[PDB]
Amino acid sequence: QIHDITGKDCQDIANKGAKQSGLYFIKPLKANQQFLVYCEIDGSGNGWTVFQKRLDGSVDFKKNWIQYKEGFGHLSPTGTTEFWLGNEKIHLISTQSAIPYALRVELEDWNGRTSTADYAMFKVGPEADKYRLTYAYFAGGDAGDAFDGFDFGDDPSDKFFTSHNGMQFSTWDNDNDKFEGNCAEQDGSGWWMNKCHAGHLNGVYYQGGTYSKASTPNGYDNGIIWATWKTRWYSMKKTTMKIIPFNRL
Ligand SMILES: [Ca+2]
Repeated sequence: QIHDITGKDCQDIANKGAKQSGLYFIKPLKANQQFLVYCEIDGSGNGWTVFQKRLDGSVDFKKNWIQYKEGFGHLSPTGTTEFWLGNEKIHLISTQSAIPYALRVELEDWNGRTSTADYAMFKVGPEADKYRLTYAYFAGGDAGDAFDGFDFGDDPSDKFFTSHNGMQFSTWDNDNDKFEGNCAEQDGSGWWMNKCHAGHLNGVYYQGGTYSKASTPNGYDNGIIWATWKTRWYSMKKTTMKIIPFNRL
């Protein structure tokens, strides 16, 4: 169920001997209390700390500010459950000791195809700054750089409106996006919204992947999308968001 070795993150845990993916307790520099996390440990001593997992539609991601801050969903020793670790926890881990962390987004098709996109020096700011997302540069991966924005063809400024670097976090009850409307409320989720998104992993779980403007009453493209890999009308089967010290790349 829960393992004995502890550390500041899952890589520290892997450095002390652990070799099994599962549940562990970690306690980041500024964390006043230790908390449970799911570590993904491979055969090379890499220990990834997982903060988001989607895989079957068992959890509703339309949650409020406090819920996204504190975390929701279920942690499993087998890693077969959906959850959002919580913004406060993501902030403590990603910023401890100025350690440079890499973010890996892992996506899976309804056809079995898996792809990734890595971001170097990933950080999530404090609540005072609405848990802002920042990264140095896109490090590569076959899923493409959706965080850089995308020209959907709706408006000439599409790319400027869909990039995510520097965006604050938004929920339906705490709008901090760059839109006249409320992106989080119209989509029904919590995310680093601009106006509104090119990459959005906290969307509605559409069975089968393919969906359309007809699926929803207003025709919003509110699924689990990553524009640089699949069409905005294609919703992912599984997603994983995880972090590890940059030197482990
Ligand atoms: Ca707004």
